[PDB]
Amino acid sequence: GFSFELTEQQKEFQATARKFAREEIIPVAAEYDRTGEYPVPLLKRAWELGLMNTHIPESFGGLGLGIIDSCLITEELAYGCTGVQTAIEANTLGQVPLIIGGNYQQQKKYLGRMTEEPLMCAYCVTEPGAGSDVAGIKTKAEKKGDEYIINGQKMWITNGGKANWYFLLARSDPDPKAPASKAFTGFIVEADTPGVQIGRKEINMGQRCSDTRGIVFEDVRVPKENVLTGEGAGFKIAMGTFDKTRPPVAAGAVGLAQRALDEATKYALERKTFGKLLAEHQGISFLLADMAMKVELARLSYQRAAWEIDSGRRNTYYASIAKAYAADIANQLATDAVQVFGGNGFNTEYPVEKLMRDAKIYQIYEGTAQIQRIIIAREHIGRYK
Amino acid sequence: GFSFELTEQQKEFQATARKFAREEIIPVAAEYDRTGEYPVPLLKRAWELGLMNTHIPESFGGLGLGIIDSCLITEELAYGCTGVQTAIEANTLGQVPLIIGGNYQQQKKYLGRMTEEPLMCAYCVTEPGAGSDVAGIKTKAEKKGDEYIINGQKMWITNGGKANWYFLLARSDPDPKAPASKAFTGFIVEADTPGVQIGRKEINMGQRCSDTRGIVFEDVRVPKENVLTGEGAGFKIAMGTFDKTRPPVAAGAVGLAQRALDEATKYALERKTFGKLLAEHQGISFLLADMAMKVELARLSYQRAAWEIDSGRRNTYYASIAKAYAADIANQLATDAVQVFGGNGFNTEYPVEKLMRDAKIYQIYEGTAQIQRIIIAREHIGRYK
Amino acid sequence: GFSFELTEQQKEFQATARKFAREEIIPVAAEYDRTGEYPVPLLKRAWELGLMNTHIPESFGGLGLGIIDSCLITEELAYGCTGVQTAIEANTLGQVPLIIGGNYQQQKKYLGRMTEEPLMCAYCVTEPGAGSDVAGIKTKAEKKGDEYIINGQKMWITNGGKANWYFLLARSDPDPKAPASKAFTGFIVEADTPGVQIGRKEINMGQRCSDTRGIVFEDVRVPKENVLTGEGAGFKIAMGTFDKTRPPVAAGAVGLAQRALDEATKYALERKTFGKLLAEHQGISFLLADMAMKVELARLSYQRAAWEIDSGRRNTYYASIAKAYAADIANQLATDAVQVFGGNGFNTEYPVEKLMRDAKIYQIYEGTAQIQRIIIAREHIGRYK
Amino acid sequence: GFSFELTEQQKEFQATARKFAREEIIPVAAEYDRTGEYPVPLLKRAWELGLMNTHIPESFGGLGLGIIDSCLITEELAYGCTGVQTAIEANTLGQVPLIIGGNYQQQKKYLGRMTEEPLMCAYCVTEPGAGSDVAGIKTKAEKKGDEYIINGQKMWITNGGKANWYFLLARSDPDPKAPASKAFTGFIVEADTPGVQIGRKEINMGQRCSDTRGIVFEDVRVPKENVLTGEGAGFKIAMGTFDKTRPPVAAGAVGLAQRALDEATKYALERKTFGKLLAEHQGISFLLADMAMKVELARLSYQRAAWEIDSGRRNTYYASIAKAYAADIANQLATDAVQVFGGNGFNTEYPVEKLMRDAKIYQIYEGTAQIQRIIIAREHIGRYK
Ligand SMILES: Cc1cc2nc3c(=O)[nH]c(=O)nc-3n(C[C@H](O)[C@H](O)[C@H](O)COP(=O)(O)OP(=O)(O)OC[C@H]3O[C@@H](n4cnc5c(N)ncnc54)[C@H](O)[C@@H]3O)c2cc1C
Ligand SMILES: Cc1cc2nc3c(=O)[nH]c(=O)nc-3n(C[C@H](O)[C@H](O)[C@H](O)COP(=O)(O)OP(=O)(O)OC[C@H]3O[C@@H](n4cnc5c(N)ncnc54)[C@H](O)[C@@H]3O)c2cc1C
Ligand SMILES: Cc1cc2nc3c(=O)[nH]c(=O)nc-3n(C[C@H](O)[C@H](O)[C@H](O)COP(=O)(O)OP(=O)(O)OC[C@H]3O[C@@H](n4cnc5c(N)ncnc54)[C@H](O)[C@@H]3O)c2cc1C
Ligand SMILES: Cc1cc2nc3c(=O)[nH]c(=O)nc-3n(C[C@H](O)[C@H](O)[C@H](O)COP(=O)(O)OP(=O)(O)OC[C@H]3O[C@@H](n4cnc5c(N)ncnc54)[C@H](O)[C@@H]3O)c2cc1C
Repeated sequence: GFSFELTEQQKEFQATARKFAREEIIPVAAEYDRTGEYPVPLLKRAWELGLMNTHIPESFGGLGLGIIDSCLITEELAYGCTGVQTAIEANTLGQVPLIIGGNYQQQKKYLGRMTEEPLMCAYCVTEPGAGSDVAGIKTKAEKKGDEYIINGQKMWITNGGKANWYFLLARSDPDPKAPASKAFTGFIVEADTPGVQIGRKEINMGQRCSDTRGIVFEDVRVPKENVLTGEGAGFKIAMGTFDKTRPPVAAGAVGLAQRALDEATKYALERKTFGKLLAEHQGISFLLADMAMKVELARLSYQRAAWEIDSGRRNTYYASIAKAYAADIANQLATDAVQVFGGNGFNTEYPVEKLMRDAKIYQIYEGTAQIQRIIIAREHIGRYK
Repeated sequence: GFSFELTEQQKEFQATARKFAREEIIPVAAEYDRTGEYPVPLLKRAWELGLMNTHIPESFGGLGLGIIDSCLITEELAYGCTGVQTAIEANTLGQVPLIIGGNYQQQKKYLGRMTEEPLMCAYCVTEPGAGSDVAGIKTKAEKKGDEYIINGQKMWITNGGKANWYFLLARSDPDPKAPASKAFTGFIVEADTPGVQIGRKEINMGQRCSDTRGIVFEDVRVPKENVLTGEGAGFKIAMGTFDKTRPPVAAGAVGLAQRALDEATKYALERKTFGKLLAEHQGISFLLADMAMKVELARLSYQRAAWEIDSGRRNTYYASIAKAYAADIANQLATDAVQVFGGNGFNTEYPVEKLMRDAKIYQIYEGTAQIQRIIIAREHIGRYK
Repeated sequence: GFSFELTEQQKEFQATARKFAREEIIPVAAEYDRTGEYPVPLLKRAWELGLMNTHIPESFGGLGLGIIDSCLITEELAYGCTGVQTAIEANTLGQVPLIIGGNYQQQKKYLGRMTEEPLMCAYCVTEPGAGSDVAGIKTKAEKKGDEYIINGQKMWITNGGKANWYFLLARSDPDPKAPASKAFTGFIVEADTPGVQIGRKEINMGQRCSDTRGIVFEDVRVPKENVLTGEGAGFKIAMGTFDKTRPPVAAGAVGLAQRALDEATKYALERKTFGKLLAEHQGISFLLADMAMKVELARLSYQRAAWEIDSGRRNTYYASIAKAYAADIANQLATDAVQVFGGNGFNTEYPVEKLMRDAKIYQIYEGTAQIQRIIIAREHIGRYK
Repeated sequence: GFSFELTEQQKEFQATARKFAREEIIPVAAEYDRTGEYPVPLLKRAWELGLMNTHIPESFGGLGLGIIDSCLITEELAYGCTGVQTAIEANTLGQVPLIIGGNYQQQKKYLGRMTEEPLMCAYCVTEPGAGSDVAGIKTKAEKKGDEYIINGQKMWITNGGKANWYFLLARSDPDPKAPASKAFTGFIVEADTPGVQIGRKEINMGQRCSDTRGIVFEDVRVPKENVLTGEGAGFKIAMGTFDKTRPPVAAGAVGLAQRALDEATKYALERKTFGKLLAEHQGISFLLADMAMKVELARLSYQRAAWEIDSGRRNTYYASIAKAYAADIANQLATDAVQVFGGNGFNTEYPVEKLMRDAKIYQIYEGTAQIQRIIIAREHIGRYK
């Protein structure tokens, strides 16, 4: 039957993650937002505490944690700073592909190292000309003997300048009329390969401590052994990846939303206007309630999507609903949080305007709001067949 | 660990409720909505199938089902018609108080005869002058020997003119300065008692086959033996009743919402405009997506609240979220379904306009939309103490 | 410069319309909703008072009022009952086409008679297979000498069974690849022409006193002299019509919205809960304010669209915005009105649930909500060219 | 009669403001937002072009423009940058009080020198302890001979560290039981007066080039000659100021919204995904439509409010609607513009993220979003009496 009870092991990860977020992230998060330095020390910690690369199988020195587990950890982390957290998350983004489409040699090689040093990796799909339209990418992969020559340009790559290796999706079928299901190939590319031209750190509105970059690939030679499953299987790998990664990204949005709520509640229970506490103005108490409603709903949705994949079933439909819902109410709570703070809310000396800046990517990265509806509509309708 | 998996026992109640709802209710729901006629045959049948009085403990010949089961069943019945379903629901509204505040003697007699015949019962609290403000009821109860004398009027009573007996909440402490927590008493009043004047059948916008009435109590004598826990324990019984009742009303709502979604989808996959199916217009596909999203979110909310109470914990916070959210989306979906149908949707020969009329009570009865935010806010703030 | 001041003449129409609506419609509107009788006596009055066929030029015994004028009158009428008002409005719907695409003989003939007796007319575009997609209609118009044989079926025709004559749009170019701009013809069809098979009165959710019917056309012979501008000019006539008619339909939605507000305010300033007036609960006062905000915005929008066409310029963009906005907030106010009324709001003895039933067609008829966005998007984008 | 036509004089101010805004502001607004630097050159230029201090009566060398003109101009400037524009706006905030409650002597000296040089002024009311609750300010004024002694602190003062003089609202009646209507006094305080301690430049989320500061008054001596109408007429002057000030702040909002709409449209007509322009995806076309709708609605609202005050009537109701609606849509549009841009939108090298940061104050400053509903509700109910 139904059960919304965490396991003992889960409660302990959660506690560990919560302590780290509230005692180590939070007190330093504000400064990193202002400076935009890579939160190296935070990451070195996360790793040591085992709150990084959680999906890596035990056979490669990993913890081999499930999707439910990661979601649980994520939410706690995100609560502190999604700038920091997204960096951690990007590691999982590049790992999953290898986990579901790599061989022992590949995994042992590239996943193994992650388990030894606090190294970082990244996930290169997006190009200047195509983000949402994956089948629209043009990074070319040309076979030349026992090597593949990669020529293309990637954009908005998280951990782009700090990564040891990249998952890279490239078009390997020059036939313009080739199906998406056969036109692409997934590769593992070591960042120190000649032809790899890492661009400047991009300056964005939010999650400013995160490393986001543009990377150019000029005659990058990749050993055939670096092909994940085989030529043409890149699209399958990419899609399969989302089932596992989408629920955790939703969780991160919930942690943000939860942060916003906590802060707004604290303040509403302190500040006075017209002789009453903010929380005593029915207008405000109603706002807070609607805020609370949404957090709980969003949390439920990722849980549902996570349990599903952990149960070994395609969770596309549920996963897409969570990401979509979590992303929208992270944005609504952020702006409502700034609102209860009044004048102080718009000021850089309070923790909420940052929340408002951060939350916005959730509606864009890893499947925009619109794309999510496309997917839900397809999965929904598909059921009437 | 998390689980969203139904038991094998749950799977068959669900199948029983689903077969009855779509093979018996559906085919006649429209004719009942038009006439307003009490659906005795369906109720009769519902009783035989064991889809009524579902919470009655086994000792009293009941099934002794939990809140989760109720919700499961409820949602299927609701799918068919909320007009019919609320009749069923009313019975449970009347029973819970007894089950949580009645002695063995009271339960055996009053719960026991529900199990023997297809009887109905009602819950009498609301008055012409007070609905939301429960602490504002005025139907007085005066202790006269080994009996109580009831004087008052009750309005908007489901199964009002069809009940064998009523749970009746009356003010037993004439001091207007008496704490709500001590001023009321719960009673089991038999409908045939001299002095009960059953009003006319009220004509409402929706749920038209449901019997809703005003009732007047003129020097109604009730044996002190019919007092639930004792004099002054009225409020506690009423408030405690919602913990178990809230989830199931929420399920009815996402039942009527599931109906809305289904119909809308079916039509969208049939109707053509501008040379394409409705579903093929991104504007519609997006609508359907949002609709889908909401149903799923609502479902999860009343599960979360149901599990909680079944776990033997006060679920007020969760139950409020669920009732509030499900009621809202039920209303948005019903209007969007009519929308997808265009001109046919506004027509009485199609199944969605009825849905639109029906869905509105969810935002009113069993704690209005506003009232819910009060509860939520109150419960949420509590957590910051 | 700017001016939001009515003229003396306008103030007087407005007063006349307001008195009629509040003193004659209102007190009888409830009964007509229940019975669904055609409000003949109300219409005979409207005519006599000159609140009907206001756009008919003076040369044909009309008042030759502008679009601003009609909007002003409409809003007042609608306030009383949109069931009644829509009947009046349907007259204008069938007249405009003749006004912008007919000749003297035609006008003098068909408009003239309207000015003599309290006759009714209608507007037949919609078919079972096409409403939104005007270019998708299939009512065929075949030239045979000095006559045209009409074979087709129309649906949802307002005044359908009470009309003296119909504006009828038919496809006159059998070439399936003919442009919409040349494939259709507009005709004037006397209702008593053999082949005209008027269907049953349709039963809809709202505006139930309105006559809505299905009409079949079997070998209906129409004199060539009944062609409005000429063969192929039907599409131009249809489109041109909207510029003039859309603002008045928006106005009618505002009158409904305004009615809802008035009623909700009255009640909120009467009813007490928790020791305070409903209007004293910040939660409610905020609801009412948002309600008021929307009415004023919607009123502004139709005014803008009306002034534009009266100024002799295509007002498509503004007109489409008004209809769209007015329609949505008529629906929001209706449901919010039922909400403040609580339990009584869902009851047939109060004036708001009807408002909720009526308001729904505004999002469907005369350009659905979605179609409106299509038009706005086209007109908006067009400006970036 | 209605008119939405600008005068020939209005057309040229509009052209002047439009040329300056998009040829001078736009090209440098981004660099000012990054640095936070006060845009003296633009202000200087704005003064020369006569787009500043626009309400100053001609007698004092001003233009003597109405509220409508202000709005017209405001909206164009705002389009360019609200950071720059609020600096301009602040001046007017400081001037109005003087213009409606000052004697000839006061006006000549203080308004007069604004016309001679490019000076700035500020409006000081808000305090660290009270912003929304004006009747809760505590900066005291003690009459000491033919002078007043000011003691208090003011927070969030636009042009705080750049003002020649301030309008300052202080409590002149120590009785805490004194009616708000009689407890305050308005003052013109020169910035160079011994005792004024100008705080640091506050760092906010948006409008970063705008000078916002906290100010402390320590035994500041103000000649009784600097008292506006008299002791106790403070509240009346402040409240009366919003009637004229509300509309223009609303215009700034629909200025920043117009910018959002333009950019979004431009990109949608350039970017391709799934083989089509963004604008060609009904999901986007619909978004743009809604965006368009809102800008137009907001525009009409502050026109309606502007006309009203120019007509010599209290516009509180209308001005509140406008400020409230425009502030909201400004926020929705800014987020939707970032949305249309995808990943580029979140990037600092594109013009919309800034818009998103900027737009938020509209829901806070000059009567929060909540405060506005209070005013509206109060004004609306008044009409039912
Ligand atoms: C901070 C940041 C970090 C990122 N990190 C990574 C990373 O680590 N790895 C990586 O590969 N990528 C990353 N991304 C990129 C991300 O995957 C894309 O930004 C996102 O998928 C959107 O694609 P786009 O930016 O090309 O927008 P576009 O695809 O150009 O879309 C523009 C807008 O149109 C909408 N749209 C597009 N097509 C349709 C359609 N058919 N119907 C309706 N609406 C449509 C979109 O929803 C969007 O709002 C990152 C982006 C950002 C901003
Ligand atoms: C950039 C900037 C520039 C400014 N410029 C000026 C200036 O030039 N001159 C000046 O005098 N002021 C200025 N202000 C201040 C501004 O007017 C106030 O911030 C605004 O009035 C809100 O007050 P507050 O900050 O005290 O928030 P609070 O009043 O503390 O309100 C906090 C929150 O509670 C809500 N709230 C408060 N009371 C109620 C209630 N009764 N019912 C319901 N909700 C309620 C508010 O809506 C808000 O959401 C500026 C502020 C900013 C940020
Ligand atoms: C009470 C009533 C009175 C009426 N009176 C008249 C009258 O007097 N004369 C007359 O000619 N007609 C009349 N109509 C009909 C009216 O014009 C149509 O009902 C309306 O245009 C909708 O068309 P439809 O009903 O065919 O719905 P459909 O066109 O089938 O559309 C179904 C749904 O899909 C949406 N949709 C369709 N195409 C698209 C698209 N390309 N993109 C996105 N969404 C889309 C629509 O918005 C709608 O919600 C009346 C209708 C009603 C209900
Ligand atoms: C079809 C139907 C069946 C019903 N069945 C039963 C039944 O079986 N047993 C039973 O006991 N009752 C029953 N009820 C009554 C129902 O529970 C009440 O209608 C509901 O509690 C609302 O109360 P009210 O009608 O008195 O509205 P009111 O309490 O008068 O409220 C009016 C409006 O003001 C709002 N409001 C009230 N107080 C506040 C506040 N403090 N702050 C903000 N907003 C506020 C409400 O949300 C509502 O919008 C039924 C009602 C209906 C319509």
